[PDB]
Amino acid sequence: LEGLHRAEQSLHDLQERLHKAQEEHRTVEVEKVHLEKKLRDEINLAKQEAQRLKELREGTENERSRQKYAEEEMEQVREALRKAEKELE
Amino acid sequence: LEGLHRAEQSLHDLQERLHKAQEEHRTVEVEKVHLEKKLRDEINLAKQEAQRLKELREGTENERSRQKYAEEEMEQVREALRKAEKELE
Repeated sequence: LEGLHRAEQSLHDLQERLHKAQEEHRTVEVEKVHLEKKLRDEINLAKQEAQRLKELREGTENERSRQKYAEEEMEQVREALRKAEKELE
Repeated sequence: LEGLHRAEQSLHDLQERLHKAQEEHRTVEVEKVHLEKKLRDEINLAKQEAQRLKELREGTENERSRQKYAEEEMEQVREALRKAEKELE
């Protein structure tokens, strides 16, 4: 009698705990799962975008420099072509 | 790069947690689920046994009182046959 009543309170107890944990692994443990994805996707998106930025900055740099060198040659062309024409008064 | 490395720990830390929960869920929540059931079983088994003990002690008690009223009646017979026979001596 006395022995029972007591243990019962520990059952209706235990039973609510297991039900809160069943409330958590479906409300709490889901905000954390949605979030983990958001975070992981944002991070990977950024890592990949910095690899773009970088690779792009590099590409136009090459192009600039190629164009510069072509221009320094067109300078030489200009001067020498003018010396030719001039010499033929 | 600075602000990334930072949140990367954040994503690693949140990832460890989310892995515990899916393990405690599947090994500790499930251990408390066994125990709730056995506690519930034992509690119920004891209630039915108490009722069954009550039902039987009661049965015994009329099977006993009915048969004590009989022994008294048979006693009266014993005495009435005694006097009848005695008076035809």
